[PDB]
Amino acid sequence: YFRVDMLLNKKGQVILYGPPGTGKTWIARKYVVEETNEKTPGNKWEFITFHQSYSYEEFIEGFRPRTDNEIRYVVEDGIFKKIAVKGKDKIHRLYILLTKKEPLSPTEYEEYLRLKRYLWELVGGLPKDKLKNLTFYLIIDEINRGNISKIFGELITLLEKDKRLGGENQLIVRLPYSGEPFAVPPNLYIIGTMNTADRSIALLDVALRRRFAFIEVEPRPEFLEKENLKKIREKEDRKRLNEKLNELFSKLGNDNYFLKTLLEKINVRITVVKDRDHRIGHSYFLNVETVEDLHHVWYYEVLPLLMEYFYNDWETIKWVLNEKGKEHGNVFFEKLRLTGPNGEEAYQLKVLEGDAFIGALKRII
Amino acid sequence: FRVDMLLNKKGQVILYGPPGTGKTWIARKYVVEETNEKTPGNKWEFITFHQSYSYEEFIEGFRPRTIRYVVEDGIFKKIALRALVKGLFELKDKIHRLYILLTKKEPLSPTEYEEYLRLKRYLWELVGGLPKDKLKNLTPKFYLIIDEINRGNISKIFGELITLLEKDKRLGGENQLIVRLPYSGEPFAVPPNLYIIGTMNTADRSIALLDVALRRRFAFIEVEPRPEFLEKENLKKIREKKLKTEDRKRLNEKLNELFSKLGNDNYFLKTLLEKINVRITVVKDRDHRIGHSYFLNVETVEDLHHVWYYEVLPLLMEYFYNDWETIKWVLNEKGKEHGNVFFEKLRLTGPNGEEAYQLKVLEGDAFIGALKRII
Amino acid sequence: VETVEDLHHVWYYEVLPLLMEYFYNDWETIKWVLNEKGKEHGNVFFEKLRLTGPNGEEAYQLKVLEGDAFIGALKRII
Amino acid sequence: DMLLNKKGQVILYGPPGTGKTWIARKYVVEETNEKTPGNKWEFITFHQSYSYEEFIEGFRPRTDNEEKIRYVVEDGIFKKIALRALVKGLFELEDATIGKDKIHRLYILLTKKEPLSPTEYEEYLRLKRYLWELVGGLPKDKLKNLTPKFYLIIDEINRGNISKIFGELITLLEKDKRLGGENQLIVRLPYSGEPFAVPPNLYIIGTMNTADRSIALLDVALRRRFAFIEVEPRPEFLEKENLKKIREKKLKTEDRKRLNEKLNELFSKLGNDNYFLKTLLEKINVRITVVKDRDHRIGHSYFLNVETVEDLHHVWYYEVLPLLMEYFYNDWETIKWVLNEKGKEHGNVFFEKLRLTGPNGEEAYQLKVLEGDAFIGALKRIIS
Amino acid sequence: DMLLNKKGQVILYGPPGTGKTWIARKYVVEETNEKTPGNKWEFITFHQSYSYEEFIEGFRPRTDNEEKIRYVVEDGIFKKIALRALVKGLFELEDATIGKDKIHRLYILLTKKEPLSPTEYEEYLRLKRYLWELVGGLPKDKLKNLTPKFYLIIDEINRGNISKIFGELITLLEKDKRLGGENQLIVRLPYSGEPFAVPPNLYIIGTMNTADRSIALLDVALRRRFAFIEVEPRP
Amino acid sequence: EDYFRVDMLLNKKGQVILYGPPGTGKTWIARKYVVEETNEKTPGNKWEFITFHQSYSYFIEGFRVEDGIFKKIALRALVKGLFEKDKIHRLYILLTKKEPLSPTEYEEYLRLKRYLWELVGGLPKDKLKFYLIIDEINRGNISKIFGELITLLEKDKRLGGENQLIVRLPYSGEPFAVPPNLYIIGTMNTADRSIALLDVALRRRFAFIEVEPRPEFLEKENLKKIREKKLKTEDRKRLNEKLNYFLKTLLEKINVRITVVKDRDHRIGHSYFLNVETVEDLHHVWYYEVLPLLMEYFYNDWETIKWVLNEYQLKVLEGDA
Ligand SMILES: Nc1nc2c(ncn2[C@@H]2O[C@H](COP(=O)(O)OP(=O)(O)OP(O)(O)=S)[C@@H](O)[C@H]2O)c(=O)[nH]1
Ligand SMILES: Nc1nc2c(ncn2[C@@H]2O[C@H](COP(=O)(O)OP(=O)(O)OP(O)(O)=S)[C@@H](O)[C@H]2O)c(=O)[nH]1
Ligand SMILES: Nc1nc2c(ncn2[C@@H]2O[C@H](COP(=O)(O)OP(=O)(O)OP(O)(O)=S)[C@@H](O)[C@H]2O)c(=O)[nH]1
Ligand SMILES: [Mg+2]
Ligand SMILES: [Mg+2]
Ligand SMILES: [Mg+2]
Repeated sequence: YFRVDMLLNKKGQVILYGPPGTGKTWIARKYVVEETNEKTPGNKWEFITFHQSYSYEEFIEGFRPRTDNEIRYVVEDGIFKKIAVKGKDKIHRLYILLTKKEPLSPTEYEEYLRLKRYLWELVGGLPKDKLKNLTFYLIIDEINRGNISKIFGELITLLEKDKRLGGENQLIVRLPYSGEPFAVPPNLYIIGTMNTADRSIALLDVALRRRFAFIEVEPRPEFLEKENLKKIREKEDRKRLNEKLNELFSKLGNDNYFLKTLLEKINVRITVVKDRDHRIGHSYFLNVETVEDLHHVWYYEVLPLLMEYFYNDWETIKWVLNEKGKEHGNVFFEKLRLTGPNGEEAYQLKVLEGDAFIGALKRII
Repeated sequence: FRVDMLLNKKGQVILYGPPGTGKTWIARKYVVEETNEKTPGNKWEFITFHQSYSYEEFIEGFRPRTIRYVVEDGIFKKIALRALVKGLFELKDKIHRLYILLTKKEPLSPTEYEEYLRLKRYLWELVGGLPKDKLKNLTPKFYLIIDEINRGNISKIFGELITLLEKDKRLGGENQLIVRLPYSGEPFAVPPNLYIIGTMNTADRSIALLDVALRRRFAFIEVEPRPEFLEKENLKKIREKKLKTEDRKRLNEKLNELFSKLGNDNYFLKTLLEKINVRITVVKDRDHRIGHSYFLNVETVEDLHHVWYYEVLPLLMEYFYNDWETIKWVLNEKGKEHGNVFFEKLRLTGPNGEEAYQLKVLEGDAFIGALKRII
Repeated sequence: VETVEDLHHVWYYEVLPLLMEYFYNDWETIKWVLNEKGKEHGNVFFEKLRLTGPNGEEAYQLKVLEGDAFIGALKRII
Repeated sequence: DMLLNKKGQVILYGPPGTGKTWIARKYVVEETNEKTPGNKWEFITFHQSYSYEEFIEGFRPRTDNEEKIRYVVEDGIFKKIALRALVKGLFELEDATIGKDKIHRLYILLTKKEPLSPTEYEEYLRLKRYLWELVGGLPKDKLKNLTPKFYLIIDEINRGNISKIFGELITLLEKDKRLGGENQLIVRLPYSGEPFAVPPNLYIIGTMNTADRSIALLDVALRRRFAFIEVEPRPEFLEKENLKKIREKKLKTEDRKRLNEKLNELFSKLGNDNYFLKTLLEKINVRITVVKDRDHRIGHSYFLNVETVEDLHHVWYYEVLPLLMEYFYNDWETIKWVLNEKGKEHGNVFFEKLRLTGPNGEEAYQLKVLEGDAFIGALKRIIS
Repeated sequence: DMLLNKKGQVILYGPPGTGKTWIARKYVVEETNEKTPGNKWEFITFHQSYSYEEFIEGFRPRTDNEEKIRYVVEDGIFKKIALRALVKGLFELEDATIGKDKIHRLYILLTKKEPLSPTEYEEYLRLKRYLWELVGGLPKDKLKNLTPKFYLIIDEINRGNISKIFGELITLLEKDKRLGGENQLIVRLPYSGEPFAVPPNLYIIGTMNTADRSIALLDVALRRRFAFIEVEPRP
Repeated sequence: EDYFRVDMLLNKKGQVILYGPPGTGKTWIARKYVVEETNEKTPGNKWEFITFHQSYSYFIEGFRVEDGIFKKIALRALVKGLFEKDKIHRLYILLTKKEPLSPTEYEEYLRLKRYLWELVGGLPKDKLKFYLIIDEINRGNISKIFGELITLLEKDKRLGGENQLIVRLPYSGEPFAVPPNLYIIGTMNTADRSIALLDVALRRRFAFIEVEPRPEFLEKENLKKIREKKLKTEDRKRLNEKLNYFLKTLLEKINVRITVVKDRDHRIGHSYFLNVETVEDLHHVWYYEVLPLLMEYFYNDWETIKWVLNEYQLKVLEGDA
């Protein structure tokens, strides 16, 4: 927890990077209750997932008139930047910001906007050190999936700790679309989740890495030791899963470290034949109760992902599975009975049930 | 059974494989009994992806009013809100007015535009306080079938569904999340009520599903070509169907006379498709095999001639375009030319040394003898 | 087509620009289609240029025909 | 002309110096009796920026004082041309006088309206008129083939994408697919939705370079619609009897005599050989044909403007010799051979060996200028 | 100079550092009596992103009552200069074309500054639409002897795709198929179909650099039109 | 060093090339030239670190903050010298606004180009500081960034010579003026041969005085003559606690190999030798920038690959014996 709680005020923000299967979305949804204690993410902690069709919606933008003929700048993320000083106007400002209904009361916008025009001089007439300290968190899931030079024009420079509210070298810039000039608070911190298996640098922006930190949180098989596994899933049915996972490993040969060493020996074979970002994460094995569901997640989730990885490359898939050239017997893929004119050799997918499926998983270790 | 377990455990199922296998058929067959309805519109919606879908027509986009523009909900947002408001019945006045606005297939009034826009303020305020042990069990079930899912830009279409479609991140899960949509500022989540089914073709690598993250959300079940169904006993059962009219029994002697002009080998079309598909797996990928649907409604020996010469031989001539030594190896006639063969070598020889064949329309008992020899 | 001029107009304006676009600057291949590969300086469609390239190149030229010399080039194809 | 009446359309192709565009324009002015574009005479030049929307039908944002004048499909140049012939040929039919003032007087004044006027009541009138034209556009197939002719010139057809700029026309421009043909076809258009067909009234003449193999007619099914008349470079034109014949017919201001004097001495200066220019071009052409493509041959248009010897010296050193250096860049020998000075490295040589060599051992040559009767001399050597 | 009166277009080839761009405008100023690139002596520098739409005609957004949805066809640099030369030349003419009310409106119009009025553009169209049928009915006798000569400089012509930037100018730039040649041609513009040709009093002077051979001019056909003069770096 | 030869040949060529390989003390001696005399320590104007990001619709184009963040220094390099008359002092009121401009008075903001059309032609040409350097120039395509830049910047084709040259741009014109005081060099280098001298015709605008990394920067009286610039908080003589031809037999023992068959302008920097102070940091000179940094560069070539040490499992030994 030491690298989790206060490795955030050093820089502006930080992105969680890793292959799929690593719960970066889950580990960003854990600090929302360990630091903000907001089980409902409506106030003081927001959650948006970026995608390739999001623009003029992380700032202020001219939207339609509130049920008229024909027209006002609607804000959608400055509402989380005007949300970070009371700890009557500002004291009630937060509800105007958290306006669940149409917040456009015939005059509610109006009260809100003027209150904004003062801020810029209420802080503009205020010194530095009183808000250098402050007693929020916005999560952008799949941050690489949106155009960072379109959702932010020239505004990701303003999230650094020096260019925020309470710094010596800190400024405010007039917002386009008739927005009072804006700046970012220092207590506003961004936790992002990124996928690196698609590309090692997916969002290839120079100003992204110079204002965000990166962490390569690895697939941890240590989370598959049966003892380790029960510590996740028990937090009337805390005991019904106990004999379920006990007889799971008992059919598996009473081995607690089975699914741990199955994953890491496969992932180290993928790391040789493919990139290191192509490792299989650990979430594919958390919802495993019986060997039937292990057989299901093997045959219907990770094997066609592996066949996608190596396509028509029977040798590579066989080697990663450790068939290692076995052409018959308990083999996931079995060589066909024909050989082509120029040396072509082919294999077919075989279904393995019973004890022949577990022992075929033993030869991959 | 493979489909109902995985659609309950993972929340999303993609059926993959070569064409001709029942991926689209088993999608309809699964939902016409779990809904007990043969027409979509209620508890059931069937769409089909292509490259002209968008996020704006799948979740929400700005559409003009016949008033400048308004945000209308896409097909997934209509059925996810329908699945949630149906599940909030048996778990009550205003949400009954909300369900009748979503099911209102006629267009909606401008007075009822902001009436519908006001009722989902109440619903998303409601589910933010209801505990995670009530929304997990909803007594109806909703199904959306996305046929040909790899023919559209899925990550652009599935805007916020990358985070939402996970089982524990649905409504009533251990990690239940509610995301604010960037259009209209409205909060949204997907219930555990709605189960999505996808169908895809593995033949086209151009449309291949290479997104690992999207792959984790769904469970992939492959419907393989099964030549076993082409056996006389099984093809008689596969043709014994909803057509239970006088032509039940009269179709079987047409099947009996057809195999009687094939040597009464009841495993002939099974061995024909099996020996062919294992040869396509060698010289090309496994995902270019012939599907069993090409040989289902064949009843006469002329009907097989229509299948063989007009569907699969022009398709095999496109796999191996101007590659005669490969296409005659699938038909086990590499060294055989100038005989009872599908392609006969032109007598002339190329100036620089080239040599090539011409397809011959083998008809009559000749046709069967060029098919047996493939076994 | 019904005249000998009409078949001369199909050959010299439609199919010979087609074959010279098929095998562009490939003279020994296109003369094999008319089986006149070793046959130069006659009633041929492509006559051999007397000039020869410095590093060994050889070129041809399209010859126009009319009358009884035309059909002998056609029976040469048969 | 014979191919134009039988195939319906002819693409003229060859090296650039041959007279392809000129023959096209001369033929059109003579047949139409119209020496100006418009009134049944159309000239266009295809380019990559050309589009199906521009040629046949596309949505055009036409802005007018009144709002919403835009957001209206605009028929393209070809469609306008097909219409303006169709219904002008519908202005005279034997005893099938259906309407006879609609097809003769509704939208000939609208389609050939030189003021591009979006008269919003009359624009709708255009549309109503077209639909009737189409139903009565099938009065009877037999009398369909009898109208007055119209013509369009597409220059540099290779430069544009014919497969895209021309769309449904690939099916239609075939002659029997036109109106009154043995297999008549009427097509449905995507944007406006109005039906469309080409008549035998409209003829299309195309111009094409084949020295550029990038813009080449690789569309083999598209070649079946057209007819290809290869105009080789006729060096026979550089002869004095023709050089005068093709250079004075239009102008009769007594400038013919001056040209006669100008070239009479010219030939006299050139060994009194009236074939000297012809030989230069022909020898050069055969030589170019061997070492490179035959379509990179020099055409006669470079040498038709020669009236004095000093005019021809500007043609060699500013048009012909810089063209040959682009054929063979740092390929000195091939240029040297085409001038029949293959190994010569001396005076009376266009390219001269540079003495130094690369550490890698490479060698180079230098172009040298030549002038006077002395320069006239090197030309004959290429012959030898 | 003599090559401009015969070929029409000259291209001053040479490597970088040669006096190619400088004498391109040194010869231009002394043959138009205009020190500044005003009516004549216009200057254009190509680049790799230069387009056909900027050169002849294209769709551009314009503000009519500050509404940006109005997209109207904008005439390019060449269209404007070619039109200006022709209109000034038509200033001297017989009775059919003697009346200069319309001619002066059009010429001043091209001569005008950047602003194009919502109410100015339509008058330009009326005059231009007239202008085609007037010169279409005018004989080819007076049209070859246009007195005021216009000139255009194209710098760095190797940078752009000249075969794409030149459109219909593959045809119209030859001297015998300008307005008043033996084979006079007039073409229809692509956007909305307006008639257009080049009068003989407009002359183009290019400037090429042979270092970038790969995207240097490769269209052999385009070469016949223009004349070529090598410029070696004479010290 | 080089601080006494450069200040005498500025009005001849305008821009001079003093080339060097990447990594060495080059990106500070560039910052040396702008801070020492004028001491302009403010951004936005005349003191901006500048390396382009190779993204260009690209003499000036690439529209939308309109065209470029620093696309108007060529006028301003003489405009402050051409201000000695509301016309004379209106340029500076808008350009000292670091804010986006309002649409309330847009027509008044772009109406000022009207008077100076023929005044700058009537301006005396000998009436004549600001520095904008291009970095990351040859990393991307230099032919894309070089439009009409090569002919305009030479010796006599400025305005201070006899050869007269104006500029031309579309979209409402706006021709500007050119001084010889302008400082736009651009880093000329060959760290990648794919783009290096792609425009081989570069003759009459530059020269080549090679700036090798100075080998005399390793002596005990010459190591940290340069290395004290950064110190501010009492660090001038903390390094007098551990000093009690030292390490010169490290550089020319390696950087004479860089020239023979090795590529010359892939040299290693001495900016990493900035603050060698303690006794623990004596591992980074033989095991970090000597042996592994020169190992995996030849094509499995032992001579290039095995030449790591001048002063399988990787062997371990510490440098005291
Ligand atoms: N308790 C716990 N559950 C985990 C952990 N990692 C994965 N999980 C399980 O799987 C999920 C992990 O988050 P996950 O969905 O894998 O991250 P993600 O960022 O969405 O993954 P992706 O979107 O980048 S493919 C959780 O919902 C939980 O069910 C972990 O470290 N702890
Ligand atoms: N009864 C029965 N019919 C089947 C079965 N598999 C396929 N069919 C029949 O095959 C035909 C086509 O099957 P279908 O599911 O539509 O292929 P597909 O999924 O579209 O394949 P594609 O999408 O890759 S082109 C239909 O007539 C269908 O009923 C099966 O298992 N049982
Ligand atoms: N009078 C006359 N002139 C001819 C003849 N052949 C060519 N010319 C002249 O040659 C020149 C070019 O001919 P033209 O037909 O315009 O070439 P083109 O097809 O346009 O050439 P391209 O470069 O675009 S591929 C013109 O001056 C033309 O008049 C001919 O037979 N008679
Ligand atoms: Mg995630
Ligand atoms: Mg299907
Ligand atoms: Mg032409």
